[PDB]
Amino acid sequence: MLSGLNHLTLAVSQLAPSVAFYQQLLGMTLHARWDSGAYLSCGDLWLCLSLDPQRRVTPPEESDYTHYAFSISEADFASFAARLEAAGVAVWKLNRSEGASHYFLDPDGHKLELHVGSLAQRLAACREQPYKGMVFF
Amino acid sequence: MLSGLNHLTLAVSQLAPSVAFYQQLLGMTLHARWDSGAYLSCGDLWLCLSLDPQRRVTPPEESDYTHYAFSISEADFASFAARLEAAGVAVWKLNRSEGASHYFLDPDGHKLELHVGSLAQRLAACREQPYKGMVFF
Ligand SMILES: [C][C]N([C][C])[C][C]OC1=[C][C]=C([N+5](=O)=O)[C]=[C]1
Ligand SMILES: [Mn+2]
Ligand SMILES: [Mn+2]
Repeated sequence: MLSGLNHLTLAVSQLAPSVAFYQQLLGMTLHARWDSGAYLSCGDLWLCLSLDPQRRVTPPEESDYTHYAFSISEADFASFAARLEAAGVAVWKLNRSEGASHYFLDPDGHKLELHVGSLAQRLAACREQPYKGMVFF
Repeated sequence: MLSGLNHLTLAVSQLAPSVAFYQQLLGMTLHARWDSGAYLSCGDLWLCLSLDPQRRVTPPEESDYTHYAFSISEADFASFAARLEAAGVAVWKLNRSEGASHYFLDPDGHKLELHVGSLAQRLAACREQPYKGMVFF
C-alpha cells in the first residue's frame, strides 16, 4: 500500500541556477549536492534536482498542465508572490479557482504554483458548487 | 515560507483509464471525479488528474528524468512491484541508483516510482556510497 509522496524529482538543464532558484529564491533547505544533482527539503517534501541533458527549457505554451503546487499560508502569500515578481519569475496562468494561487515557472519551465488551501477545503467548496459532471465518493 | 507540496497535478489524455490506474491499480483513494478531472489522495498527498487535450502519451525515451515517487514499506514493496509487472505496467528504469525503487509508467507515460525509505535514510546510505562529487550540508 502506498503511503504518500516519497519524493519529487525535477530534471534540470543547469544545476547551479536551479539550486539557486529552489534554495535561495524559494527558501528550501539544501541537504546535499553532487556533480549531477541535489537534494532539498520543503517541509515534508523531498525534492531532487537531477541534471539531465535531455531537459529542454520549455515555454509554457509547449507543455501540458502537469504542475507542482507548494503550500504557503494566506498571511505569507502576497509577499512571496511579490518576491517572485521582483526576481522576474514568469507567470503561466491567472488564478480563477478557490484559494489563493500564484502560477509561476522554474528556470527550465517546470510549472509551479503557490496554493493556500487543502483538499478538504477544495472538496467542501465543490460540494457547494460542483463542477460539471461531478460525483463524490 | 513554503511548507511542502500542496498538490501534484498530472495532465491526462483520457480521464477514465487514468482514474482506474491510480485508484484501482495503485490503491489510491478517489474523493471526486467530474467530466474534466479527479481528486485522489495517497496518504497526505493530494493528487489531481486533469483532463488535458495537450497531454501526449509519451514514451520514456522521449521524456526527461522528471518523476514522482510514492512511499511504500519494505514489507509491501516487492509484492506490489511484482503485481504491477504481472499486470503489464510498462517500465522505464532498471538500475537502482537511489536505493530500493521500482520504476514504472502511467498510461500517459508519466514517470512513477515505488521507493522504500526517507530522505534521511538516503543521505545516510549516500555517506557510505556517495554519488560522484557529493557534499553534505
Ligand atoms: C466524461 C463524460 N462521461 C464519460 C465519457 C461520463 C462520466 O462517466 C463516469 C463518471 C463517473 C463514474 N464513476 O464514478 O465510476 C464512471 C463514469
Ligand atoms: Mn494546481
Ligand atoms: Mn526517484
